[PDB]
Amino acid sequence: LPHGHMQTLIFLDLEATGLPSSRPEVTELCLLAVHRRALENPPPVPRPPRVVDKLSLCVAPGKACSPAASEITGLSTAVLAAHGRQCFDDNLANLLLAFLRRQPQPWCLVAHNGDRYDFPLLQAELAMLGLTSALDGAFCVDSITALKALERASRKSYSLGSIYTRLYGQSPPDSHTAEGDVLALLSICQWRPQALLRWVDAHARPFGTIRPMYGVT
Amino acid sequence: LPHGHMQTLIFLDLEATGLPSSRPEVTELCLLAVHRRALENPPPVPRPPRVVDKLSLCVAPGKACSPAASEITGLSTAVLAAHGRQCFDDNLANLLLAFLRRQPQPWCLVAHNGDRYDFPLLQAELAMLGLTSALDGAFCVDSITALKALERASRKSYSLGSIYTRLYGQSPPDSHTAEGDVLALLSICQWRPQALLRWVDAHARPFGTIRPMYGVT
Repeated sequence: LPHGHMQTLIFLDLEATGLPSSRPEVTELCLLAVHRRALENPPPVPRPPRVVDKLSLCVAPGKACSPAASEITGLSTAVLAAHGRQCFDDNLANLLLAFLRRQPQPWCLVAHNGDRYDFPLLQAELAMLGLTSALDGAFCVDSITALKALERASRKSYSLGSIYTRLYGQSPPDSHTAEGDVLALLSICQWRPQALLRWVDAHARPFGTIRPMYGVT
Repeated sequence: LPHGHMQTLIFLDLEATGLPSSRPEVTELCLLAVHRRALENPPPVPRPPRVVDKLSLCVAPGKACSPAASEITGLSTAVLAAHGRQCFDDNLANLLLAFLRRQPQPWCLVAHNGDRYDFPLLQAELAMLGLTSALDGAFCVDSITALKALERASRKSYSLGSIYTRLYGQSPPDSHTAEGDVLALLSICQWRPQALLRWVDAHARPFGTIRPMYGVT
């Protein structure tokens, strides 16, 4: 194991104003911290663990949401401003780090398509604030890569809804809201928990090696 | 209005090791921040607003949970320790304040039986850390007093489950978990949202006037 056994899996999802090439900005985020103990034990959807830490926040972006983004997430810059949401700032970064500091280390962020979207976007927002190494103590894995390895070890789509529906026979409840996507990802990761933990431990990647989607590197 | 219109209602619930006379310690907490805009519009349960901030955390108490507490909340000091939960510390207090700083002011904490339990207990945990004025910028109301005034304005129990069942014809889903109790309280406060906001604005009480359940005053 490159960095030992991960103690806490922090399932993560970011919603934003658009796609990577549009220089997107976070509109919503959810972090759900689950200790390794909770993952050490047609079918029914597994129940979430009793002991979990959860953080869900809406963020006012510095730009307009694309029509597709508002259609998908139900959020817009006007709606976020009507609720007095604040931009991505130092206080938000301090909040995220304080949330992670509640969790036993090593931390491992888990996000669906995180290597291409969630992780670079989070690094980009931190880079704009000059907090380039704020979350360097954490590790991260992409659950798309994880679930591909698990299912193939025993063509399919490996989107969040495709895997969820393929395993449990129904679509996840609250699709394309940060918390709903995190809870659906947790349910899928509870399918084969021990096999997931083995894969996460072997593929845990330092968050500092994640290049930001934009901004200084 | 004593302190103007409240901008953000932060629904709050604390779970602990026991009753006030036992010097209880927090085992779980949930904060759900809802801007006033979201409350400005047999019956079905109202849907929660799209734009909400949520924080749910489990806390390792410095003592054992009473059998009744573990029976009710599903938590115990051993279970919390098995998941590596940390005690109520400076980092947790910084986290709570950073969460509130995401919300437009004035802040108004809302808790069922908060005047007798949730508010004094939170003040007690902060007082043990010497952070006696950490949340002094916030206001607070007890939703038991609020819902009594609303229903009487048009003998009943005014417990969370009694009001919820009386209004919506069923019991709340996740009873006696911090997040479940907060979501049930939100649904009840959405019954007559405009009347609730009028009552909250007139009865908003500075959190600094809340005496701690124990510790230095």
